[PDB]
Amino acid sequence: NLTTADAKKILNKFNCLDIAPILKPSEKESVRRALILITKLSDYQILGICADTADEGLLAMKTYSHALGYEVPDLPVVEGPVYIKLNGKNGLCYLDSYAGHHRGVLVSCQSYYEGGINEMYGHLPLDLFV
Ligand SMILES: [Cl-]
Repeated sequence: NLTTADAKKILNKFNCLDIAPILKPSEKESVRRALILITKLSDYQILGICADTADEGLLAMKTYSHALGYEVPDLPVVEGPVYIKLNGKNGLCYLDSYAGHHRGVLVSCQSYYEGGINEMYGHLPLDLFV
């Protein structure tokens, strides 16, 4: 069973990583469990997804949002690398053309109340929940 401090330690391994690593199967399981625990200790999450193609990005969006318990929409696509935002507080969701060099998912966990998590983690793997 995973403690909050353990979960944070796991996620903090990705602190300031611009490009998410390719993780082994059991590493992914640990990161999944850590992320799910931590997000229960926050009121909502905002996702920022950078991917080489719309398809990879949209797959990340659909799989993360499901594991986090969020409903999602169809976003129109663009050619080339993409950035996708999914705002869990106000429902904002969009896909843009992305000219940057990061890859993976940033998960901003926000809480209205002190004691709650107010941290951003990643970049975490696009395929973390695949
Ligand atoms: Cl970070």
